[PDB]
Amino acid sequence: RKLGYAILGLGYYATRIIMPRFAECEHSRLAALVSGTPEKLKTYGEQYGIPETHRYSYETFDRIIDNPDVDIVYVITPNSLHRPFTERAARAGKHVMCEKPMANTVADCEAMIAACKKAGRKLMIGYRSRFQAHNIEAIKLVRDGALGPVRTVVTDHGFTIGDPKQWRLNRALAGGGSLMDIGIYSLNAARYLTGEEPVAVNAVESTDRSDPRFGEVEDIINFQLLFPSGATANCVSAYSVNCNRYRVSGPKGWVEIDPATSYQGQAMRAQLGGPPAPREPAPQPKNQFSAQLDHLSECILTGREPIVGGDDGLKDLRVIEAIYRAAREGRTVKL
Amino acid sequence: RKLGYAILGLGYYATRIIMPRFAECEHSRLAALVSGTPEKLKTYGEQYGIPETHRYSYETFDRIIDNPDVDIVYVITPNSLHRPFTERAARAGKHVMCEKPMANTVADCEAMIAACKKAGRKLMIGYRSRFQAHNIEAIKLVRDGALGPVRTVVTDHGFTIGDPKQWRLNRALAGGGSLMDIGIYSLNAARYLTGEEPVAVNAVESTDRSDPRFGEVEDIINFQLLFPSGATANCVSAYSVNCNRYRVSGPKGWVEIDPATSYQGQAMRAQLGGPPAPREPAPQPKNQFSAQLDHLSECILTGREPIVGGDDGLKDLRVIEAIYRAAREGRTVKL
Ligand SMILES: NC(=O)C1=CN([C@@H]2O[C@H](COP(=O)(O)OP(=O)(O)OC[C@H]3O[C@@H](n4cnc5c(N)ncnc54)[C@H](OP(=O)(O)O)[C@@H]3O)[C@@H](O)[C@H]2O)C=CC1
Ligand SMILES: NC(=O)C1=CN([C@@H]2O[C@H](COP(=O)(O)OP(=O)(O)OC[C@H]3O[C@@H](n4cnc5c(N)ncnc54)[C@H](OP(=O)(O)O)[C@@H]3O)[C@@H](O)[C@H]2O)C=CC1
Ligand SMILES: OC[C@H]1O[C@@H](O)[C@H](O)[C@@H](O)[C@@H]1O
Ligand SMILES: OC[C@H]1O[C@@H](O)[C@H](O)[C@@H](O)[C@@H]1O
Ligand SMILES: OC[C@H]1O[C@@H](O)[C@H](O)[C@@H](O)[C@@H]1O
Repeated sequence: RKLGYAILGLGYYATRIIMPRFAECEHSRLAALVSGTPEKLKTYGEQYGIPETHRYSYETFDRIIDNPDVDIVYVITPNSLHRPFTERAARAGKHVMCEKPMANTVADCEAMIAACKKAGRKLMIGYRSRFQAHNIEAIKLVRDGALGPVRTVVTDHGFTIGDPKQWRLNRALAGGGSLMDIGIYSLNAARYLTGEEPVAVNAVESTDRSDPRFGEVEDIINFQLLFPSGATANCVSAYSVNCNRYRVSGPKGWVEIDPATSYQGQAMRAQLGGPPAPREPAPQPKNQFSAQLDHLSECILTGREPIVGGDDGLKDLRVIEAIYRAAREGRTVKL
Repeated sequence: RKLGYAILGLGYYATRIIMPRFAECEHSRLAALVSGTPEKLKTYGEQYGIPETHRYSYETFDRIIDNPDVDIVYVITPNSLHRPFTERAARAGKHVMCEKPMANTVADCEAMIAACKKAGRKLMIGYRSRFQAHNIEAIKLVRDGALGPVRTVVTDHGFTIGDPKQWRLNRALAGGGSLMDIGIYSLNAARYLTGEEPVAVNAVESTDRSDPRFGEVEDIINFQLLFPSGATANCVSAYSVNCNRYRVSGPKGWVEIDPATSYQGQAMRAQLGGPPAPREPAPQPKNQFSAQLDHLSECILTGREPIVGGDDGLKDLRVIEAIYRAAREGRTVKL
């Protein structure tokens, strides 16, 4: 049994990364395309064998309610559009995969969750790293007690963003700067490595407003998290440096991945009672993208809840709001 | 042409690390011993060929003023004793090398600086990393513009401390916990990699007071620094995990060392234009310890100021006070 995906928003991630990876799925198939660019519907419709009956504009998208080949809509648009397309998908009776960050605000996340609940449909956020072999290995090491209690998580995510005109640098479409786009990986990792939710947050922002990229959103916003167990995290979020890594440490040792949450190329090193050494993770059945797609499908087929549901996305936005507030107010924000 | 060192406080660092390294010095020699343990004066005096005329107790130390073979006193005691022995050394007409952290407080550092200034004698703090090959190379890459402007410094220093009864875990002798002893390397590195002084500080403390080690001083205190250029630093200080590293990053690339500030074994990796790759630093004539020793001697011989004078030690204590305050008050402390 394969559930049918409609891919909505035929941009870079949709077309270069996600759509080719239906090849390795076991419970998912590409069934429909939704785009605001007619030429893309032609181009990708022809490449992927999607008939014209299964091609939608944003104007005709609500008609997808009458298409039984579509079980799931995967929303891969700028951040500010996640909420309205998720709600429309839910009202069309479809389950929803929504890219990160879930939405611009806590309230918007709550609205999305309510819409999917009202529709009796599932909602999953695209945290692909939870399906990635090295990340799974790190999480398991922590849970097995190989490090002892988690004491520190040090995680850096950033890239040198380019074109100042792109939607990521536009507040109305992005909802925020580096934290919304790439820093969220540092936050999400601190949460899944500790398995906890933070109770206190510090942050410092640094943005050169004379830079043509940064008239509207932030460049650097680094943050600290404290967790109930006493675990701590130091996190970097940046649009002016390249980094992608984390190290989690406890009294018995530590494990790190660098790059950690990239599309490929993960490398893990660990220090666990002996010397620091490369560590190969247990093999996964398929790549993180196909695994992410199949997870939602399998949840629907078995009546289970996604491991990264709307609530996970909401929990991130809750902390993101606190990070922005901590930097704005120059004080520790309690959660 | 060698200046005479009196080593004061014949503990681990003095006897196992420093004293053997006079061997590679070009302008420094071991001339005297000062100790509160008679057996050590005998043991090390005989081992290093130091005559009884050049052996002092803490009670007879002030007599060192009449010993023309002694040019410099190197104070290698618990932190709370740095100030009185430095002042006594200064009043005995000797130049002073003092171990980090300089003293317990800003006020104590100011007193030490004033005592050496009054005596017309030089004061240097034992920041050996400034003479270590990989560290010099990282500073050079930054200075030469290899990274572009510094945007982030991420640095972690910690070790799993053991015996609860040792002076480092006693507030009266240590002046504080991990930040005084090992976290100061994170701070000092953030300062010499940026070449700047911080203007804002955040901090989070995490200490289990039920742990036998941590009845009096702190375990983890992580901190954030903002610098005037816009550069940022995320720093870890810990007594319950092992770490020793930094990465400094700018728009053009980054460079890291892990271990960064160990006695030996430094390894550098850099990302400059292409994938991260190993980098061998420019070679140094002498190891970091001998180089540190000779630096003070050479400054005295040439009438120049140490690159790590008392004001460097003071600048660290100023930030350390801010870090402790930021963690206590849960707010960004301005400097
Ligand atoms: N999990 C991951 O690893 C990644 C997740 N993402 C997430 O995917 C989403 C899209 O990112 P990416 O694909 O990089 O962005 P792109 O700009 O490359 O594609 C965005 C697409 O959204 C559609 N769109 C609809 N309305 C607008 C609008 N007003 N302005 C611009 N585009 C619009 C367009 O598709 P059409 O022309 O068909 O309308 C556009 O091509 C973001 O939420 C991002 O966070 C991105 C990269 C990686
Ligand atoms: N730069 C570096 O890499 C390092 C710097 N250090 C610094 O060196 C100093 C000492 O560290 P370490 O050598 O590890 O400490 P140790 O405990 O090994 O040596 C401390 C010595 O100081 C003397 N001393 C004087 N008064 C006291 C006292 N009241 N209680 C205990 N000892 C006393 C003793 O020597 P005696 O018996 O001769 O009186 C004792 O052996 C500290 O300031 C530390 O920060 C330490 C390690 C590395
Ligand atoms: O892996 C890095 C990628 O992560 C994505 O979630 C971000 O949206 C992209 O901007 C980034 O390039
Ligand atoms: O990191 C190596 C050493 O650095 C010193 O400055 C600290 O005092 C020691 O406690 C530590 O072992
Ligand atoms: O790491 C730098 C060091 O490498 C050593 O192998 C060389 O002998 C030293 O001359 C040099 O300073």
